[PDB]
Amino acid sequence: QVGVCYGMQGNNLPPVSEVIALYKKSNITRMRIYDPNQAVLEALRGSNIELILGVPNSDLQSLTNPSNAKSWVQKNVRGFWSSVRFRYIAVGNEISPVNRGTAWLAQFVLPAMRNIHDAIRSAGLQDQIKVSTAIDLTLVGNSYPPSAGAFRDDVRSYLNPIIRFLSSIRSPLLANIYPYFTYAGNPRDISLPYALFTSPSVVVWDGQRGYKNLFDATLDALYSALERASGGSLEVVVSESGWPSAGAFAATFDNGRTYLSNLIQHVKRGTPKRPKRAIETYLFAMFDENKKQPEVEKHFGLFFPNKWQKYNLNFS
Ligand SMILES: *[C@@H]1O[C@H](CO)[C@@H](O)[C@H](O[C@@H]2O[C@@H](C)[C@@H](O)[C@@H](O)[C@@H]2O)[C@H]1NC(C)=O
Repeated sequence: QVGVCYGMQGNNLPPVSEVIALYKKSNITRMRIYDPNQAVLEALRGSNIELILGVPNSDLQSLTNPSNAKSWVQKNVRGFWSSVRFRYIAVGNEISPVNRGTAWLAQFVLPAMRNIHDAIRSAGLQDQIKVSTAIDLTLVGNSYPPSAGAFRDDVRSYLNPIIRFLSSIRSPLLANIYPYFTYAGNPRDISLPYALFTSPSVVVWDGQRGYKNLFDATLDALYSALERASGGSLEVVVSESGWPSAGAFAATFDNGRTYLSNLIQHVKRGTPKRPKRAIETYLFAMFDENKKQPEVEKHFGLFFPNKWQKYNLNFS
């Protein structure tokens, strides 16, 4: 089953308690949060909703201290494990050692991951709670054709031991993946149906592999890059994917409804490189978030604030 990201950065959202109810009501069995919000954590008790618990980028430095990590795991994980189904801990989100926004944080990521995993393991929860980190694909330097997928050379020192770490504890890699932003940036070379899963014929030939949609192309490029960096047995969890209903080029209700309905159907199976297994996917995001910048970042909601679905999606 597909999951949905619960961002809370709006001034008009239902109270936490109602959002959980609305998850249960809609039969959404997986949730991703971006910080260990106590109210949300308390509201998920007995919910049977599988959780991605996020470590905020702002707390990464602090958690490179083992004792600090131990207490974080105690307060935000062990304090709720009776009643909250932790599935992954996302230590950091979209960190890159070469992007201006997060470069000064790259140092902190693996140590935080190690301390958190150690604490989790000390509590004996390591076969239940998988420690990982959530990337964006700015780290992928080349992705066309997908078989040529490779990480940017200037991030290998960062990525290599993290890949290695994930292998030793059998964690997946978490990836935020948005065919929308790719398309919006280059509508000249990328066709809308390709981005929307509506292409009847193959669009890209990669030897014996036919790519019908941008998502498959993009994911498989990631897999190829992992393979070149000795992470060829890692599973990828798609930890965000969404299409905005307004606010910018190609951000439309119709595009939105198509992408998300087709995505939900697509991920029951895999990609041309890994065709069998379902792709675990977290849709971004539950509600529009009117406090975010820029404009387009206010329209990824699946639901209006009156709790009515934009698109009438079946999550079962
Ligand atoms: C919520 O989603 C899951 C899939 O992730 C469905 O299996 C649920 O259906 C219920 O559980 C299955 C095992 C079967 O018993 C079916 O009869 C149930 O409806 C789904 N829940 C609902 C209420 O649709």
